[PDB]
Amino acid sequence: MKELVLGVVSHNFRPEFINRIDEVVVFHPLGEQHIASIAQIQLKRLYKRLEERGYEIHISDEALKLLSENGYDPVYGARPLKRAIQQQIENPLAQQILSGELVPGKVIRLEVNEDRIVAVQH
Amino acid sequence: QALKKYTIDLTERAEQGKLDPVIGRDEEIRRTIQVLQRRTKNNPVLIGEPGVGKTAIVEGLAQRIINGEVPEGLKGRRVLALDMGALVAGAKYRGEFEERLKGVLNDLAKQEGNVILFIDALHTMVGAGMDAGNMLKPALARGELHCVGATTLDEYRQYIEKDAALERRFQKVFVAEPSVEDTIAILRGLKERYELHHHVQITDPAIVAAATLSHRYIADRQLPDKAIDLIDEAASSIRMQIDSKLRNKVTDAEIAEVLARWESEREKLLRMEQELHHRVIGQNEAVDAVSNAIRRSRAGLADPNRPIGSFLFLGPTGVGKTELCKALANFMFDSDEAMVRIDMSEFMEKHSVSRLVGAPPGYVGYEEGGYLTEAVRRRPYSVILLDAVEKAHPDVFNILLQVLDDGRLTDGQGRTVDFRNTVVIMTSNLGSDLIQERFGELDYAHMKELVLGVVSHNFRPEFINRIDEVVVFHPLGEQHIASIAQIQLKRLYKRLEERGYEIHISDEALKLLSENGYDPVYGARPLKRAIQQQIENPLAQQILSGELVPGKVIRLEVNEDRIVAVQH
Amino acid sequence: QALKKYTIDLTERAEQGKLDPVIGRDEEIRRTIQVLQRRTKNNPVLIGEPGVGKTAIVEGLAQRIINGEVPEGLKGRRVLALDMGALVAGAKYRGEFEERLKGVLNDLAKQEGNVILFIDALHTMVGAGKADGAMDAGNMLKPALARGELHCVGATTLDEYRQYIEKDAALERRFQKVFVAEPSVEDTIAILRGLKERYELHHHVQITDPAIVAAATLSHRYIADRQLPDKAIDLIDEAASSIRMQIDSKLRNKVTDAEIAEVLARWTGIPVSRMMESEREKLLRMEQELHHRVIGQNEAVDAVSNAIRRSRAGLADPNRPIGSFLFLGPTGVGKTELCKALANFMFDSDEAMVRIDMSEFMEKHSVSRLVGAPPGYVGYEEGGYLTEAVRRRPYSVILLDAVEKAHPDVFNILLQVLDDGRLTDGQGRTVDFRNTVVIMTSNLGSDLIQERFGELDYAHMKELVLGVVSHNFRPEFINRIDEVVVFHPLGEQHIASIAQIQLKRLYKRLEERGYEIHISDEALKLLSENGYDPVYGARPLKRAIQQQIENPLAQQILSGELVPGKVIRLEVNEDRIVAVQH
Amino acid sequence: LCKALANFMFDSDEAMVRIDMSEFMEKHSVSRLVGAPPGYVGYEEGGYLTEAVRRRPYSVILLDAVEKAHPDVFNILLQVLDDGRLTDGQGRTVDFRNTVVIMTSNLGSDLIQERFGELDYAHMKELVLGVVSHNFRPEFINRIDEVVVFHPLGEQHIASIAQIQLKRLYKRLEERGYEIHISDEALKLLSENGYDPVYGARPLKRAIQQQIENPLAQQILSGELVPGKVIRLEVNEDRIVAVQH
Amino acid sequence: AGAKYRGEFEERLKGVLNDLAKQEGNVILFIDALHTMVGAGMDAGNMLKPALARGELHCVGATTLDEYRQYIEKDAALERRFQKVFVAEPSVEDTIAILRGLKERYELHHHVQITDP
Ligand SMILES: Nc1ncnc2c1ncn2[C@@H]1O[C@H](COP(=O)(O)OP(=O)(O)OP(O)(O)=S)[C@@H](O)[C@H]1O
Ligand SMILES: Nc1ncnc2c1ncn2[C@@H]1O[C@H](COP(=O)(O)OP(=O)(O)OP(O)(O)=S)[C@@H](O)[C@H]1O
Ligand SMILES: Nc1ncnc2c1ncn2[C@@H]1O[C@H](COP(=O)(O)OP(=O)(O)O)[C@@H](O)[C@H]1O
Repeated sequence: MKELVLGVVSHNFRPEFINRIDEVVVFHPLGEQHIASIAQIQLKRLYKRLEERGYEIHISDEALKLLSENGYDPVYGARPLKRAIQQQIENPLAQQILSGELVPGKVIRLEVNEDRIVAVQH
Repeated sequence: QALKKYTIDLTERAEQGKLDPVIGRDEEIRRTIQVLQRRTKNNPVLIGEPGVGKTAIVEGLAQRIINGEVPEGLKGRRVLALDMGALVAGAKYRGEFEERLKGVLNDLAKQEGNVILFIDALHTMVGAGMDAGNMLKPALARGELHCVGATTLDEYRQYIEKDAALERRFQKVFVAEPSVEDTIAILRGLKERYELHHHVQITDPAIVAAATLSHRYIADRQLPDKAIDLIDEAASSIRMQIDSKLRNKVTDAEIAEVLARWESEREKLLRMEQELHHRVIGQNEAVDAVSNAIRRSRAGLADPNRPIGSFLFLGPTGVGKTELCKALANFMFDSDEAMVRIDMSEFMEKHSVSRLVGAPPGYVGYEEGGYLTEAVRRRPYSVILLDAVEKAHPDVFNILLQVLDDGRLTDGQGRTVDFRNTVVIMTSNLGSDLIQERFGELDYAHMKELVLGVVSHNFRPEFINRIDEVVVFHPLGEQHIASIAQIQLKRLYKRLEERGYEIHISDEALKLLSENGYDPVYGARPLKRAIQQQIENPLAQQILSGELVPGKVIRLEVNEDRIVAVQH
Repeated sequence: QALKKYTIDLTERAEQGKLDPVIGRDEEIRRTIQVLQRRTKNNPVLIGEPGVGKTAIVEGLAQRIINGEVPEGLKGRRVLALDMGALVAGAKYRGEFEERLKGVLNDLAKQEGNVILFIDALHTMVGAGKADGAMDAGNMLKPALARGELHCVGATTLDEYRQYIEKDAALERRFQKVFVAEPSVEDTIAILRGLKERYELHHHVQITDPAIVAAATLSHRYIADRQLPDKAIDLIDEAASSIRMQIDSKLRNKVTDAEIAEVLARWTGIPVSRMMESEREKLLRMEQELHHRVIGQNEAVDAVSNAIRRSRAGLADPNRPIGSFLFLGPTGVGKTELCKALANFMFDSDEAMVRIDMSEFMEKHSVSRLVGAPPGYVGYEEGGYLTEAVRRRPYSVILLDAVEKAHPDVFNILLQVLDDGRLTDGQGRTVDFRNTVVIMTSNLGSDLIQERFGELDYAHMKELVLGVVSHNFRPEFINRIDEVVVFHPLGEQHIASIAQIQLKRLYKRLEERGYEIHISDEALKLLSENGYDPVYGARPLKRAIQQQIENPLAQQILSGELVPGKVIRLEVNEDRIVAVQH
Repeated sequence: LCKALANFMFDSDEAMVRIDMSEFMEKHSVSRLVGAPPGYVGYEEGGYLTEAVRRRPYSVILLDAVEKAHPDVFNILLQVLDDGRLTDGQGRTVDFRNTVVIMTSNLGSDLIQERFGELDYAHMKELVLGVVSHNFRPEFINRIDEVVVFHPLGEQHIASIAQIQLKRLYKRLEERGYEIHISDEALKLLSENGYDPVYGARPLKRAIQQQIENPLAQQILSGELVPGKVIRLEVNEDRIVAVQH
Repeated sequence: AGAKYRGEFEERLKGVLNDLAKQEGNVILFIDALHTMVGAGMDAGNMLKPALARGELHCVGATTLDEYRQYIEKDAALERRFQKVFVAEPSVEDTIAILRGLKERYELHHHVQITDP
């Protein structure tokens, strides 16, 4: 693969220009568990943003599997997962918070529907 | 006077005789007399590269005036010279160029036209912010101006041939660079002045040696400027050698010292087989063929409209084919950097030709230019490298026939790209297994003839007609490629000794390194990358942990299947 | 006063008579007077292309004022050549230029309608006082212009008019356009007959009046740089200085038309020079000199000899080029050799010419490579290669080789070329091809020529190959050809003579190397046996000479075998050719 | 005919706007007739055409070899023949309502050499106008006022052309100084040596060129002829030579 | 600093140049920033240019290659009195030797000591 893409860049560029590269390196699509780990990272920064808002959030691992099965295809990149997170978490959450409903202090548990994600206040 | 502000009298010092006894360039002085003795348009201009003695032309005209060697209309004149570099650099705001300019014009109107002015850099007069074409162009047509212009043809047609009204007054006088023998004649006219200055003598064989070597090796400044510079600085060096704490005659040895610092040509051409085996092992017959072709090109019997040598290369790639081209460029002209690697694998169409030679105007790759010819224009003494020439479109071979016939090639942009100073290397691998499988005990010549017949059935016969010699590039054995791996280990140890580490090796480790990436099908660079990736990566892993110390003996001892580094 | 500081009285100079006699220009001076006697916008501007005599119109008007040959309203006036450099120069302070210009304008109002103002370089008056927040001269003159109370006279080039005045319409309508055309030949001869007295008083020499009419005639025909009368005046002046230095340095005392031709040939090198007996015996030995390099192929030598003689003999078709040719023959019969022979005859060099091989142009759009690219596109500011290569040195030879390779519609360009010698590059200026020779080569009926050059006349062979050419080209294009010639395969005697020529240039280059070398005629016979075929001609002789001479001889020179001064006979081996050292 | 128009109208042969479409073989060169649009390379130079009609409006536009161009260049001339206003790259209009627009082509000259006989002028104009309708669009050809048809030149016209070219030859040679006569039979040799009804008048001219000027330039450059002599173009059995009397 | 007239600073410059002509080659001068003498504000560079082109100047210049290339080489008489005498950057070891030349200077000023490692 490195040899063939090196031939491709040789079709693109000067030949001895790309000899001066430190190394022709390859980035690639990624596997299943990497998606779940980086989704946990994005959930962590979401927790940080809403803790700076003043809100504290618990998640279901079922909801993590819902995210990992909804915002998934290696064929494009990461940001389908990012806007899947964005939509399916924040949009009901922005519906609930600007409603003036969520009192701080109560745990924002990311419960699930059959497909969607619900935040409750018990 | 305002003449005591920006003008220089040369009839002053020439009446004193205190200028250069200018010898040569008589015809340019004659045409200056032709323009200056007209009734109108009496402002000649001198055209040439800077440093051709145009100031000396004006001063020699002044000396002919003082000597009375001029006709009776040039007499009583005063040679003047105006600055074009202070009328603008002093000019802060509106009208300080023009104020000084009109002051000069009126104070020369007091002089009543008995004054000849010099002006260099006529291009500077056009653009200074309007400025002076609109104020000298009347005096250019009034005839009361007696200017002497001096610039170069390229700035002349870039700036000055725009406005034809400025063009119609000045009269072009081409002052080219003088020859080596004209330089000899001028310096023999000026050896007396040097030897009366430093109270020494001058070797005239060292003069002609300085002229020849200054013409050959250095092209920064030109004749006669560089010869004056080298003679005066070498005379200064000899003067310091005399007055340090012994010869008065400056020798050509000091000329060569100031030449290289501030001769190995002919026998290096004669010993070119040893030169090719200075860095490349194996391919002895190919070395002999290349060296004989180089010497025959330097023999001076072939066509002066044809290049150094026409070549086609065959055999297994990567074994040192490119390395041969690198060492050939090194001991041919300079170094390992005058070469252009070109894959003919890409070019298979008509717009392939439009890429490689040059686009027609109005199209996609035009001032991006041709892939070959622009790189030739940048490096006029190089070696042209081609790769997989069998993968070319057939009309590219018409361009190749133009190369091997005329030694020149009009690009898409429309100019001349000379080829009589490079080496056409074209590499292929059509008769690969004919040489690889029959490497054993078959000669160089009949294998060459056999694969020559094969490629004759492959390529065009008129194409390979122009080829001087096709070397074989027989597959090197394990000992030659092992020795090349040893040389790579030597330069590796050289760079690590630049880093500063005493490093040894096991011979079994050397055998395993030689047997990492040995392959007759691909080339030597698999062995290179194999040894590279095996050694280099765990090395720095051991280093930056804080294990290795500069000065410790590092034997590359073997593991069972690996190589371990020790610190002893 | 302020008029003394910044204006120059031309009428006082013509009162001293220190200005040039101006003859002609009657409708131009009359319309200038008609504009100068008006009520609003009195101001004529001499739009004329650079160097047709525009300053001299106003100078002749000043002389007609001094002589009193004007209407009564202009008798006693003063023409003041206004200076712009006198006004810009002293003012880096704010308002100091406007101070000067307003003081000048108040003086011109004070002069009660008696001063005619002349402003040379009106385009210098446009960008005059352009300091940061400053009026130019336009914003200050512009009141007094269109109240009629200033009698300005402009004098500008037409290209300066477009950029510097038509960009500013306000000052552009304040004047009155006076087109001042370049004069025709006969009136320019009349003007030069007027100006003979000045140059006779200057250089103390005389001028042939046939040399004057020849200078005007050849200047209008051949020089395309400058414009009349400027180029002819410069011819006469430079000839006068040349005659003055021929007398004064080390013969004659006048300026003949041969001196005009020598000036023109020194300036470019179009061979207008009269047939001196060296040149004329050279030209009568045309075919003899062409067979000093090209053996055989007599008929094209005859045709091109005829064409160049008709060119040099003053029988040139003054619109078509010198010779519009077409070469036809099989591969390797020295067509390019004949073209290099013409270049060597004409210019003492083979590659003092332009060869453009049309095998490079197998696509259509390389038309734009040789004629240029339009405004807007990429290579606009460079020109076409062919047009520029002519535009430097118009007297040259334009060679097109391998004409069957290109697309058929490249040859509308050469329709223009062989109709008038005119070609219009991408910037849009004409390039005169009236001093060019166009040679086109192909290998169309090479099978037919190799088949039927025997047992056939030259004429019906030319007929049949012309039929083949009409199968190839357009009927428009082949009408433009002066003559189509037919080549033929050579006999072995021609190739032996070519081998003799190669031995001559070889011995020349080896005397340059410094070796006295001879050859056995048996070796010449072996070389004639080697590089011979009727199908390909002498390119097999080229490669045979190449290999069997350049490899062993240069190999033995570098072997230290060949000592200079030794007689070196190139004798034969059993199958090869051996050098000896005797 | 167009240069004769220039000679009548301006007392001058080569004073006309000759923009030959034989360079304009692409849709590109519309730019080089109406200048580059703003921001591009030769913007401040304008069109070649609209500048040189803004200088002198009363002139002749000449478009020789008009069919060679890419067929959608003529839309410029849709404007020129509808109103005679053209808009170059600098936005301004150059008013062509005094210009004399002339176009010359040979779109059916095989058919015109084939059938100018045995058909009248009207049906020939009809059929060649059908051919031009196959080569142009109805937009363009509806603008042209008169589309004439030209026929080739028979022997009388060839004799007249030979006389005019020998007039300009003698007119050149008068400044060379050699008043030369001719045999009246030599005119018949030129007619019989210049006659081919498929190429018109130029083979006549180059036959005149060869069969007169090559002995003439041969004998003048021979060091043989002195000015003022009565010189005649007497014939040989096949040649025509110059004699000195 | 001691001049405030257009014709007193220039008077000083003229008098010093006449004294340089008077000393008859014994004085070998140095002036750094020759481009600054070109543009100081008749500017002083063009005032000393007669002392260039009269065979009297024994001065030395000092600048960057940019000002020598632009403000000097592009001038004519200012070119043909000089060379491209290039000041090199020294070595690290030469720098350490020069530091040893002036270690004691800084130590005696600041009352401290400097270690050679
Ligand atoms: N025929 C000659 N006799 C004596 N000295 C000569 C002759 N030709 C050139 N020189 C010297 O060659 C040197 C060339 O310097 P310049 O006159 O400055 O060259 P240039 O042609 O004027 O170009 P630039 O732009 O001024 S460097 C001077 O020192 C001249 O004195
Ligand atoms: N009718 C004429 N009679 C006499 N001399 C003439 C005549 N027309 C032009 N000349 C001369 O032609 C030369 C050039 O004409 P000028 O007017 O000086 O040039 P110009 O008109 O200023 O052109 P530009 O704009 O400066 S490029 C002068 O020497 C005039 O004397
Ligand atoms: N009559 C001749 N005189 C001199 N050289 C000739 C002649 N005929 C052929 N040659 C040689 O043969 C080659 C033919 O050149 P060229 O005219 O380019 O061939 P082509 O006929 O294919 O155009 C030349 O390079 C020349 O060396």
